[PDB]
Amino acid sequence: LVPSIHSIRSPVKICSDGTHVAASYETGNICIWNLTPALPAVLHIDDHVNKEITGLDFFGARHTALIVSDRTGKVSLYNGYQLVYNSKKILDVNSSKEKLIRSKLSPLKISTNLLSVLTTTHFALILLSHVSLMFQETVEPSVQVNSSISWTQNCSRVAYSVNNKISVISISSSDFNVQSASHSPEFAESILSQ
Repeated sequence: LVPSIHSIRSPVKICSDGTHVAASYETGNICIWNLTPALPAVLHIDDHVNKEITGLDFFGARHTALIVSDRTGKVSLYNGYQLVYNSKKILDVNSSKEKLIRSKLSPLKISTNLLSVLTTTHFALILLSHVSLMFQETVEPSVQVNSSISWTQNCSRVAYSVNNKISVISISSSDFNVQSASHSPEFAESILSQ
């Protein structure tokens, strides 16, 4: 993934269908390759360039739509119109001492659209599948970066560990209802990372 081709000078920074490859350029750019000749480029994205890139991942079967997370753009809506991905901002949460740490494709009947926003002042999750909020818990405002968040493959619970602290909230997949939550005790050492 790069025959008159050359390696990409940009350093490396969730297509469930397995038909494309996404490369995260270190300059806030994203490259798409059609997935021993290299895979030809399919698209280039520079919206996240000159800005923080919290995370990104393909929208499952909706390969045309691309989910991209930024500490400034925050909630958006991207659709693939060889479909060019055009995105319109939905809501920005860069202010009020809130910054998006990371976000990618959710766990994978209810469509997978519950997206979590890891904000330092208060973490939350908006359950888009009108669009509502899955939950909102006031996180420690010290950050406002040993923070990470993931969702179980069963889509029944999602954990999040920040510094020497952790908390797991269990939410139903098909019903899209938060079953319960529990904040784990503070660890003796900072959590570097399932």
